[PDB]
Amino acid sequence: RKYFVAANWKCNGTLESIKSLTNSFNNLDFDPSKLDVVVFPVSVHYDHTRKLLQSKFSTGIQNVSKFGNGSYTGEVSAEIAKDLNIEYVIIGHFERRKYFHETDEDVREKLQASLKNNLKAVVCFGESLEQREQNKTIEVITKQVKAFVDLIDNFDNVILVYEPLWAIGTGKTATPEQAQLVHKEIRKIVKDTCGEKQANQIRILYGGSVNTENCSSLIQQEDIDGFLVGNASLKESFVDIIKSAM
Amino acid sequence: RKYFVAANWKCNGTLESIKSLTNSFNNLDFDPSKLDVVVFPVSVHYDHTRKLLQSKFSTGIQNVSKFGNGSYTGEVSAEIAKDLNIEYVIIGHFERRKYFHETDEDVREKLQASLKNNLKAVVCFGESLEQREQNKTIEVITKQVKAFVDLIDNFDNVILVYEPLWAIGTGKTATPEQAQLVHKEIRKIVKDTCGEKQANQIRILYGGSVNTENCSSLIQQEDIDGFLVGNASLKESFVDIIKSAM
Repeated sequence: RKYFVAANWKCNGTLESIKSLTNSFNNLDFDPSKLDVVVFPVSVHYDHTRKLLQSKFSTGIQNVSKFGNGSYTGEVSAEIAKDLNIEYVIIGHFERRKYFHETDEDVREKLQASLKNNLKAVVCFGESLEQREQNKTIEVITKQVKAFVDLIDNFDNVILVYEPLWAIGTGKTATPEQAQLVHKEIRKIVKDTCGEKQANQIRILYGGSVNTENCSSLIQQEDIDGFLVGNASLKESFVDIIKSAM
Repeated sequence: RKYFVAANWKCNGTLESIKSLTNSFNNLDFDPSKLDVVVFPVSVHYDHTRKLLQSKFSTGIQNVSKFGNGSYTGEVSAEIAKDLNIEYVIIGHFERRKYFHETDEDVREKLQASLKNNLKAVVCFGESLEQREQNKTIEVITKQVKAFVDLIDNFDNVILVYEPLWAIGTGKTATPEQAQLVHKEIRKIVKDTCGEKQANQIRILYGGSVNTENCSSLIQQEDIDGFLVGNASLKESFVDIIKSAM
């Protein structure tokens, strides 16, 4: 299966910084038919970003509505994204589950809406420290995946992402090996619920803290197909993280 | 006080529909130094819309974050809007209060962030059918306005909007006199908390169902200084609604 490296800029950037950053990314020589590289800018920065980034890179938005077009002030629907030729959408990021109040039900409705409009989706999930310390990681992940897994029609169009919440901000570090065990378990749930062929083609990205020093060890694990990068994707050195997967 | 007519497109539009619409809007000749006309397109359409509309039209976005730049996937901060020269932001729309659990506290935080970054704000509030039937209209409104009016101001930069939630899809209808009775009460609250000179300069818009048939009767009322139009703003005839305020 193809490796997938994504840059989640979150709520950051100005017109100038974005200009300089995309200028550095464009200096990288790679083949877009082998590797998938996607940049996710702030909604109001989309046109500016698409224009500056060469065609080798794909682009997407950080959130999509669970409703369609209509009376929902502040929302961007799947149909609007499709008309704009937007290719990817992030769904279920922990910051949205935490700060805003998105549930597994919201996740499934957003996925259903994206697929219904022929959009590609990157869906996030993961367990917290409290759930981990009491040995419930697998029970939590099974519940989270089971919420939307039956909607997946084309296993090349939905990318899964495991966010180790127990490590994020807690002052703890998730080793590649610890990550690999979870990814292995996730692939097994997809196999048992959907099928072997289906489990073999779907990408499962890391999603924890990735930098230039640990990217190689992570990508080497057999069930880790790439990453959704945060803070490091706002730096010019992000090119070295891409290089680790080619 | 200068009249203020705003078009809230909500979650609607395509690249092509926006092109046709902005074309018809551009036929209208008005003097922006006498009348404020603002359009609020979906975030990913903002650039496309701003370039299509002539400078006499102002533009803005339908929601801003209460947080700043950082790890808030999916959000747009006041600082980012400022860098883009976005002039207005909508805050507190009932759809966001209903479907996205936004509270009075959130409204206060977002207004503070916007004024801090030199953005003009359009703040919405209103009572429901149940609150109205229990004769709680004045008490509810008083509390909602007091949540943010709190010495955070320059009275030309903040526009208040009254949304009669009790008439939005309830089968009930608000008459221009019923709308005027509430606007009068709202202006009094600004008078009791900020002063008469301040109360007399601030705009208060009507955010109920506005169409070509009732616009003139509504704008004629003493304390109604304009509107925040919904579905009617997505039609060519919207210009006739702008003319009623000339």
